[PDB]
Amino acid sequence: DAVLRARAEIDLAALRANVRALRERAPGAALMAVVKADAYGHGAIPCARAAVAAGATWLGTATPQEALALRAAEPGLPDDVRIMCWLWTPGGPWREAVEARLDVSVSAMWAMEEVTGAARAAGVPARVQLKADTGLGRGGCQPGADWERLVGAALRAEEEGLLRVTGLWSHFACADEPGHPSIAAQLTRFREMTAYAEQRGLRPEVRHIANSPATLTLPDAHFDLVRPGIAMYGVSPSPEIGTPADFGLRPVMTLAASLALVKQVPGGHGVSYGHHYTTPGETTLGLVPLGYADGIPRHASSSGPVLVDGKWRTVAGRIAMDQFVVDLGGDRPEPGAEAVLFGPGDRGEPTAEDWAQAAGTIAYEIVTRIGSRVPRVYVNE
Amino acid sequence: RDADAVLRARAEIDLAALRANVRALRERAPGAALMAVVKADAYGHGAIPCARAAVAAGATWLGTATPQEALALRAAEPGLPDDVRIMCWLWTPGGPWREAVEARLDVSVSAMWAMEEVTGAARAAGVPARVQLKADTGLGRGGCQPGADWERLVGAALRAEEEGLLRVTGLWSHFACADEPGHPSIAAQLTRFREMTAYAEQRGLRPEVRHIANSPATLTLPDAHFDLVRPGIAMYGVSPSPEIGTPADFGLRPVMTLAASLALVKQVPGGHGVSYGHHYTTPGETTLGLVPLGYADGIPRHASSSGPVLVDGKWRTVAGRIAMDQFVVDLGGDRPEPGAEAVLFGPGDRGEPTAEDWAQAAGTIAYEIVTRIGSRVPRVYVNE
Ligand SMILES: *Cc1c(COP(=O)(O)O)cnc(C)c1O
Ligand SMILES: *Cc1c(COP(=O)(O)O)cnc(C)c1O
Ligand SMILES: [Cl-]
Ligand SMILES: [Cl-]
Repeated sequence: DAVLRARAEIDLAALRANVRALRERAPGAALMAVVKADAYGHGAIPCARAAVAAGATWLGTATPQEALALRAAEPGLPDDVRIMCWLWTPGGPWREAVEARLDVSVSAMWAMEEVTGAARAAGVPARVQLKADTGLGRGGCQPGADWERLVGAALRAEEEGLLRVTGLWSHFACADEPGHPSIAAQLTRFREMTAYAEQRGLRPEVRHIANSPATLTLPDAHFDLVRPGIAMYGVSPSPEIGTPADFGLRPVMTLAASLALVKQVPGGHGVSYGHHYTTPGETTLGLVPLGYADGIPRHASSSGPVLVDGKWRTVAGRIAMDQFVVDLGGDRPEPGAEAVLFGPGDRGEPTAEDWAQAAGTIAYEIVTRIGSRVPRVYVNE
Repeated sequence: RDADAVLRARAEIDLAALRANVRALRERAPGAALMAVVKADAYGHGAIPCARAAVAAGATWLGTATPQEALALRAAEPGLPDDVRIMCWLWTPGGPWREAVEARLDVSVSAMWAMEEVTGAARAAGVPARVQLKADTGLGRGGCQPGADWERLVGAALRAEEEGLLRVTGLWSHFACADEPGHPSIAAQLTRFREMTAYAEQRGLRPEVRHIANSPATLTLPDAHFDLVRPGIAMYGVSPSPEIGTPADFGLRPVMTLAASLALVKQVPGGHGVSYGHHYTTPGETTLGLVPLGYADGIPRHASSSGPVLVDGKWRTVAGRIAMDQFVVDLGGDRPEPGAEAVLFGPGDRGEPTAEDWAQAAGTIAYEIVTRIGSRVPRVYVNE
């Protein structure tokens, strides 16, 4: 019913194909299926099921709310599966997390005190992962005095039987630019900081630093576990890394819509807000009923590609809240016709990366921000 | 329980400001009814709550894009007044035209396929349709072109009225350049709206309302008001354009405040990079604040290195790239406690940035800033 306007087709078979492709590239490691941000706009639970089915033994989320929803899923995901969440703030539901058997990242002393406190109240121990700041400079614990202290506080919490440090981990800043100096720097600092913590008595199940581009291009970086997010959704972290086809990967999301309106307009007739496109001669206009409220970026005004009626069209002028227009040369498809904004590539459609370029951003943002008003349709469940 | 997800971040929706705005707007358009446009989840502010507030303060029409949005308004519990008019315009073939006619929605029709589908549905349902013909005055998006197409649509509508299947309750259009005051096209569209409406009345159509006015029109063009105004963005207290003015210039107060709690405050040496691609490196020794919102939450990635955030009493600006769930600010050397409030935007009166300030940092319009705040950011409603 709502699918008639537009839809995001989520091909869960492609997803499973990707997870397998990725388990091949990282043969000596477990794979985490990162399903944060509603599985990058693809649907958290469905994608998480598919990714376990195909060999993911860890799930990854940002917020603890996301991770708890995975654990509350009906039907249940395997209870034996590990679920990690990293984005915590003071007063967060640390108790509910320890009870639900989540792996929780800790990168700072306030969090260590809060998680330890919660393990006491709950009675059962915590699974904690220390985040090390290797150079990224976002979240993460800085080396030297802060790391010393956190490693130590973790060691005491292990003594007292309140938690076991199940991992040591970090994140790359520039892995998507292959052979950039910082990659090697962060990597040897990850080895120093991990070595230090093991040398002082911590015994983790897993070390991990690898995001998608790392996983694809740096076998040194794999360690016990990989976190290829975007690559699991079949999209390349960077055109410098390669196409999805280069790594045996197939895009999972196809974004399509039905033409609301096909109409003939004379020449010198403006199109959309600010009249930033006026028709060159007499022509036809197609109304695609998706706009920036649906996550069609407004930066892709005048540039965004759409396959309509067998040819690539491009957005004519500005993108509105709910709609945009394409110039159809003089072609006259029936209203209701399919307008495919992006997909895998094999039916002549543009890809998510093509929209990333039109909008001056990364493909990550294109898929993740597809609006909740666009219903998701799941195929090959 | 849900008082747990607010700790990371929240969008505070001040429904009293919204009611203040709907009144300010009814004042600017004294000879007209006001439609509260609550499309796109009330521009990211929450459709139903805002719709209630807007009715409370004098809106006698509600406006949506999709028929799904409008049907949800009609299904609201507790109910909105049954006497209130709800219009929806963004239709595609095979859409739920029957459910719309039954639910007593005003439906836009701008094309012959739709006229046939809506008429067909009125037959099946047995009760007549309320239809609004959309006229293409110059915008060139979804209306009916003048001349041969308008002639035909007006005529098909007239026949449908004869047969008792629908009554054309409105004739309407939309401005392309009203946000740029005195642009030539405004006057052009407006006189073509008068020609096309005159034509349809002259041929026997008798509408309840003519309307063309969006927010900027409503604020700057009393000629444009006609029977009804559709000020969307202005109702949420944000100015359609800095060229039109500030919200304060029109007695309007922004409804959404977007705030978050610092996840991390930490000291880093100089020459230490920040975020993806190392597009900010620290000038000397300094402090970094982690704000736990990213582009998945609708913090535009175009506002990398530029986005303003009030933290600890001073405006900070985004340090380098915005990630999926987080960004960093350079805090000089200040050391606020983690859990401290980071206000990204609001009304302006506590020293915060506004939605327009983010629009500029990201190279876009404020409309996009508020509308695309993610569903993973819980909304908190105050003064309901
Ligand atoms: C976002 C994220 C990932 C996956 O993202 P890619 O860049 O697609 O690999 C992995 N790990 C962490 C900690 C993240 O925050
Ligand atoms: C978007 C929209 C509006 C509101 O425009 P503002 O500039 O936000 O006031 C009004 N009417 C229709 C038909 C719309 O699509
Ligand atoms: Cl980090
Ligand atoms: Cl139009």
